[PDB]
Amino acid sequence: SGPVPSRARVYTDVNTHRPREYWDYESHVVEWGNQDDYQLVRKLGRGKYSEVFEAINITNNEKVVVKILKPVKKKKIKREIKILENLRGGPNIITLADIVKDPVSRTPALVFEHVNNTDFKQLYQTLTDYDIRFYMYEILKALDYCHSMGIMHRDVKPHNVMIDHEHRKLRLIDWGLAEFYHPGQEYNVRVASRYFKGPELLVDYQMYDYSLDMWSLGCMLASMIFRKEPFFHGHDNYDQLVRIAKVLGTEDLYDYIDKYNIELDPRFNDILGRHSRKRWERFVHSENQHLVSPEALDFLDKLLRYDHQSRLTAREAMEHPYFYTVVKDQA
Ligand SMILES: COc1ccc(OC(C)C)cc1Nc1cncc(-c2ccc(C(=O)O)cc2)n1
Repeated sequence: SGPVPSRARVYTDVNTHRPREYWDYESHVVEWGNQDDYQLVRKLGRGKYSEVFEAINITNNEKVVVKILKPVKKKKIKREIKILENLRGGPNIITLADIVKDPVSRTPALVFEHVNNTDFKQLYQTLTDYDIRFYMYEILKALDYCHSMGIMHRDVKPHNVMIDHEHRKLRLIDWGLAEFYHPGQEYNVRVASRYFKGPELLVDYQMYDYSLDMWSLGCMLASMIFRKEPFFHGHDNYDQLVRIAKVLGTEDLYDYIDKYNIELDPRFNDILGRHSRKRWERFVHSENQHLVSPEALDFLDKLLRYDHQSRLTAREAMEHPYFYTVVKDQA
């Protein structure tokens, strides 16, 4: 009767110690700027719930990015906005500069700093061992910050990392699925891209936490060092867990579901089976070898765990030997 509760190991009570206004985003009143300050230059991209454009702020002639929202519940808009305001000035977090509405179509639009983002296809082929370490460290700065500020991103994946390679500059974007961590709270598991979903989402364990982001970071790392995009290539949410089980093995999977008393979907009985835990060498080849080191594999192994309580925290990850070269060079 019932699954076993879980609390974050770190930053557990951080929102509790804050004024209510910090996390109680439904009570946030939105401060609207002037839509006539911005002229759209060109469309940059389309999304599930948004279209993005380059624009000009005509008052200062600064380049800017405008995310025009497709219709979504005002609660979810206030969440993204609140989270972005709370995180403003944090390391490698995209800056929200303004918020406007078309006066006619009443469609809201978020205005962001511009990053001169480099071709993601072109970039993720040209990356040295050192680059991966450097940018991974940069992402962890953002994740430790937002986690320490009581926020889970819940959509960490390469499309949500903007890199200006020229200036060695990284920004974590798209805070539209982000949520405030409160101990006890049961969250929606229908979040994140399939290939980056953590086991807790896949087995429908709802009392998850910041450590979700650390799984998805692990998925990113794996694809970058092994030059295999995506690393876990499931055909759907069920086969996604199987693709994970064929690598981390089923023994730790069933220990996980046992520890938390998770009612496993019966559909899984058929497809999951029995699989051994593989070693990482099975993914090392001559093409990717220059990216792979003992340090990288040790690090990766400690992100990619079924049990969310057992994964590295962002701060622990930043202290790992994989990053010694990077930490020395920063000071
Ligand atoms: C050449 O620059 C681009 C080409 C395509 C593109 O596609 C988007 C749909 C990701 C974005 C950009 N550039 C930029 C530059 N600075 C910021 C952003 C940005 C994009 C999205 C978000 C968000 O979803 O919160 C926040 C910021 N985006």
